[PDB]
Amino acid sequence: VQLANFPSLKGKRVFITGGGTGIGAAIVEAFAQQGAHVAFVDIATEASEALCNDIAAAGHPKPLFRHCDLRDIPAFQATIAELQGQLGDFDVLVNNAANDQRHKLEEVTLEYWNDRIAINQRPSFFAVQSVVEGMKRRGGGSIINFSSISWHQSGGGFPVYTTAKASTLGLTRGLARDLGPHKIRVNTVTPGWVMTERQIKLWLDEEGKKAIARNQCLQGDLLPWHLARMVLFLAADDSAMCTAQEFIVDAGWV
Amino acid sequence: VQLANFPSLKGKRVFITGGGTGIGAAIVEAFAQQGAHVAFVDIATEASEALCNDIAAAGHPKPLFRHCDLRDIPAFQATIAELQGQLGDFDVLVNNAANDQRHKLEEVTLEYWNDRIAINQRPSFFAVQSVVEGMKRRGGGSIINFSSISWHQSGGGFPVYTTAKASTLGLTRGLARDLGPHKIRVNTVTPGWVMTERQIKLWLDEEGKKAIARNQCLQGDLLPWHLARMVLFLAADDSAMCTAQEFIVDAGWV
Amino acid sequence: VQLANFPSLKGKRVFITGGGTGIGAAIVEAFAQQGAHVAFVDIATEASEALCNDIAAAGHPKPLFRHCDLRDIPAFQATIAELQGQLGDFDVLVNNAANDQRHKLEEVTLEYWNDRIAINQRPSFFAVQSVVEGMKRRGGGSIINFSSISWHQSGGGFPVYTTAKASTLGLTRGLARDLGPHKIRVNTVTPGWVMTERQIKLWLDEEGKKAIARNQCLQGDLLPWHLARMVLFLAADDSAMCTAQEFIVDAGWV
Amino acid sequence: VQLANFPSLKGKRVFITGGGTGIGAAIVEAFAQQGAHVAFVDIATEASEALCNDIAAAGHPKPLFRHCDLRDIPAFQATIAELQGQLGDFDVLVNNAANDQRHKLEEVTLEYWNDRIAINQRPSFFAVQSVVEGMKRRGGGSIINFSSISWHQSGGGFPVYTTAKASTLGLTRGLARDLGPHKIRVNTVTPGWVMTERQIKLWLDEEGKKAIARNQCLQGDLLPWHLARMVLFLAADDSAMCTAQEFIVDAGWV
Ligand SMILES: NC(=O)c1ccc[n+]([C@@H]2O[C@H](COP(=O)([O-])OP(=O)(O)OC[C@H]3O[C@@H](n4cnc5c(N)ncnc54)[C@H](O)[C@@H]3O)[C@@H](O)[C@H]2O)c1
Ligand SMILES: NC(=O)c1ccc[n+]([C@@H]2O[C@H](COP(=O)([O-])OP(=O)(O)OC[C@H]3O[C@@H](n4cnc5c(N)ncnc54)[C@H](O)[C@@H]3O)[C@@H](O)[C@H]2O)c1
Ligand SMILES: NC(=O)c1ccc[n+]([C@@H]2O[C@H](COP(=O)([O-])OP(=O)(O)OC[C@H]3O[C@@H](n4cnc5c(N)ncnc54)[C@H](O)[C@@H]3O)[C@@H](O)[C@H]2O)c1
Ligand SMILES: NC(=O)c1ccc[n+]([C@@H]2O[C@H](COP(=O)([O-])OP(=O)(O)OC[C@H]3O[C@@H](n4cnc5c(N)ncnc54)[C@H](O)[C@@H]3O)[C@@H](O)[C@H]2O)c1
Repeated sequence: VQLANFPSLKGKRVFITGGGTGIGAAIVEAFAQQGAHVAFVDIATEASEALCNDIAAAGHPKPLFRHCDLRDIPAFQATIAELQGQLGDFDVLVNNAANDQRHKLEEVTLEYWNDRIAINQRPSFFAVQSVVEGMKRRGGGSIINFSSISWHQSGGGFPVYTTAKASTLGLTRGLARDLGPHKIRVNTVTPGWVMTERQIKLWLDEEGKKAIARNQCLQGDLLPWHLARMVLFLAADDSAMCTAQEFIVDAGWV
Repeated sequence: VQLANFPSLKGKRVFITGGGTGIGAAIVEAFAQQGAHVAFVDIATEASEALCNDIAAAGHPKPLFRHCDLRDIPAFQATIAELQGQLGDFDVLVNNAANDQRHKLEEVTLEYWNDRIAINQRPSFFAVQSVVEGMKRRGGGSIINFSSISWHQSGGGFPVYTTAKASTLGLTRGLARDLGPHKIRVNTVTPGWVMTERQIKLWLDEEGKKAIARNQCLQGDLLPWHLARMVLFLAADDSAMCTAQEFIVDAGWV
Repeated sequence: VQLANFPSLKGKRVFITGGGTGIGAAIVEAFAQQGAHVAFVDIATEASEALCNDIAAAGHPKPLFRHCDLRDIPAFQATIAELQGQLGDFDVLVNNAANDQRHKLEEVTLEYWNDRIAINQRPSFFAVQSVVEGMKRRGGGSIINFSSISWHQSGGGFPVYTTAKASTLGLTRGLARDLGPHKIRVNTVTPGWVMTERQIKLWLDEEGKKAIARNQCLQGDLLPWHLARMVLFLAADDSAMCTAQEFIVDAGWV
Repeated sequence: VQLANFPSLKGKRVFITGGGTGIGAAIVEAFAQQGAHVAFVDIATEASEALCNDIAAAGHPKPLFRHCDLRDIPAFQATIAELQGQLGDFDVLVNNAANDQRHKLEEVTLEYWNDRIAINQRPSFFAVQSVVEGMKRRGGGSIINFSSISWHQSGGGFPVYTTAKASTLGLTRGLARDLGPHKIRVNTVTPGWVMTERQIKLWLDEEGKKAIARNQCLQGDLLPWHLARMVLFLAADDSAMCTAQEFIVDAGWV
């Protein structure tokens, strides 16, 4: 396949949450292949360091990895500030990190609910807070926040996850209004059922394969690279007047 | 005006969050006028006790008020269990309580963000957890969760509020799937700009009046009673096959 | 099983398209049970006459039936004017009629496309045109336009039908703005897969029964009366500040 | 100002309706700049011939223009077949043509309604019918159908136009399901208020300039080229698993 080049992304400073594995890793790789200067946080140290080495080996700018638990807001904001000290002000923020662990209403404790929101919802807000003054100094920027088809499909088996994934649309739309005067675009990206290693290992069974075939309009695997292309579009000059909106990349499910 | 009677609501046990003032108080009154046995929590003791006395004086079943800060999940769940001991299992849950205090991205602390979610998002989940076993014993039930046009309009000036208000759609839709086998309906109600005393006192100015007139299709005040009628419909047998959906009562704004 | 009474509907003048069978017949019955004065058009003469006699035998105001092919706009507008001569100005319009005949892209002729639009889309516009001056004289009114979950599902096998069913949202929303100054409300009602006799006999098989069970959150038949209750609500004073919006009655499918 | 290159578009055969002026002309230019072989229809002969000469003078493959009134389905389908004879099977279809003439409910005749639908709705269906067998032979393709924020805004003053613009979503979603097995993607593109020459000269006044400033989150003109970039993305291999969805390019209005 012959994929796009976005000359406007060369030299841009890009910060990604959860960039070590899964969709995050495809977004890190896609931006580095455009010549962007990427930084990302993850807790998966071995996979993250290997990804950075592989991208450099392929001829692209080595992404800057920092180990950071996104549940620790002070450590996360300190990490973003330290990376801004290395790369300069960020142009692009990608709020990708999540965790889709299943859970039942009747078993969720206060502590578990809090932890689900600390992983899936809170980091996005503090990431925006950490990058906006630099984006104003750079004359604008683009923020991409990840939702999920899970809440669109009324998906069962993880109601705190659906809650957090729907919340992304309110974060996007409130911020689009607040930040638009500074030429900062804020959009939602909503994947379908993406065949990452995690999805194949934990959640995909024969019944899940039959649900994909019934519900997708296009047959075949939705893959991390499909999502990465939409994020590159939304970060590039090509999308300069897109804001507040939801971009669904789902092979026709919802 | 000559408003509906819903014979199916007579004798039903109804729990409402934030029922002492504003839209909550109109929902308490509307259910009591149908002959339902209402219970509600609020922190506004004087207004809440006065509301209960006024409804009894008007000839209806006296609602049971309990003072409870919804930020304290253990106290809130204990309160629901104590009220179930008085009225029996609940048939209807209305997740109404919120707080729309304005705030700027750049000024939000970790503690403030946590408190916004503790008021606007977390109580709804634990309210559902507290009532579902009783609704199964009653052979079904109806859960009504409040969103807001704020996130639909990309409203500025309160991004944690828009985040929490969008999150309601994911709580509704994940739970509709999980609880539907038990004949428990779960729907979202989304008010427009409702002229409560709070809205008139804090947020309404000449510019806000001009925004209402430009954006509403129907001129005039959207009022608490308009929202109460939609909640009664969604709790009554008349709506027995509505679930997962959003009901917007907004005079045509969004 | 104890359904609502809407005192505001007693004596109201109600016009319904396609009121002789299916969901339309349930709407005609539901309005007559509230004491409204109903008129409706259909091509199904024997079923329509039988329904009017059954309603009269149940003790309600006998609906006025007129045979009319909605494809004939002049005849249809003349029929509405003649019924306005009998009942007075209409308060409520329900645009219900449709025909969901399946068809394949590659087989649709120009004449077939035009006929599909003549049945499914064009009548609604001219129904509104015919009732609006009377609604202005009555001091307002309520218009209910039927969509379908078909377009929300990306339903295959009838692309001109999905086209016409999505078009309802644009009719509703353009007219909500144009008619709101006259206190005329305009809303969309979107049924799920309603077990009318026609749906069961034309389109239902064992696979369809499995699709209903997988996709509905609430098990059991979505029935004409469920849709009728939503239309009563939207026509009654209880919904006086609902306009422009979509009300989905689908047991949680979409 | 350094816009993307999509190598997958070089040599692709692209058919555009209404490609002579406005957004259509920007789409024609953008595809030709990528090295695609473009054909388009319009009624604006002098503007269309000029555009083809300007594109040729810029060094790109010269688009093929044919004069055709899209209201004449047989003539339109014959024109597509003749252009397929010149370029080969089409890979990409862009259903862009429309006409937003204002009109009032009370003044619309049967003939005017039919003409509005003949211009704004019917051509898209027959364009798909004319290109699909070639797209199957090419092993897939991409269809882009234009909606409008007008229906999302509940825009007044043109109810047949809002009807036709909402109808696009049902055309897109029914066909995404029917054509997905052939690897044909079908998506909706929904512009905001795009500052074409026609919009500025017909519809813009000082009030409209204030409405744009209040409603857009990003200040400044939404331009034809912004829409063109979204259409390129949806036609390129980068969007190979996008189907059934709406892509809104509106500077944050709706
Ligand atoms: N994969 C899908 O099918 C799918 C579907 C819809 C939505 N999404 C969304 O796409 C985005 C990416 O999804 P994914 O499937 O790649 O997820 P994933 O769980 O596979 O990967 C998330 C990444 O974030 C990291 N991460 C998790 N918790 C962390 C923490 N506390 N601190 C730091 N890093 C942490 C993980 O280590 C991992 O590298 C998410 O927002 C997800 O909700 C994915
Ligand atoms: N009023 C509007 O214009 C509007 C618009 C859209 C959405 N809504 C939604 O409608 C619902 C009700 O809104 P409202 O305008 O009546 O709100 P409000 O702020 O006027 O009333 C909320 C009620 O909840 C109570 N409450 C707040 N914090 C509490 C806490 N910690 N513990 C216990 N009780 C607490 C308050 O005392 C009050 O009685 C909310 O979900 C709101 O987001 C309202
Ligand atoms: N039944 C469902 O599952 C379902 C699903 C979603 C949407 N809907 C919508 O609900 C509405 C009612 O659906 P239904 O299932 O009762 O439809 P139906 O086809 O069973 O009944 C439509 C009625 O309109 C009449 N009608 C059809 N063509 C006519 C014409 N040319 N002139 C006059 N009358 C004519 C029919 O005779 C019939 O009584 C429609 O708008 C439909 O699109 C229904
Ligand atoms: N411009 C906007 O603000 C805006 C807003 C939202 C949606 N849109 C949509 O974007 C698309 C393009 O809009 P636009 O503003 O460039 O429209 P436009 O009216 O300026 O241009 C449409 C083009 O189609 C051609 N056309 C019209 N009727 C024709 C016919 N009978 N036969 C052949 N060609 C015909 C015109 O000559 C013209 O070149 C449309 O689908 C429109 O509905 C535009």
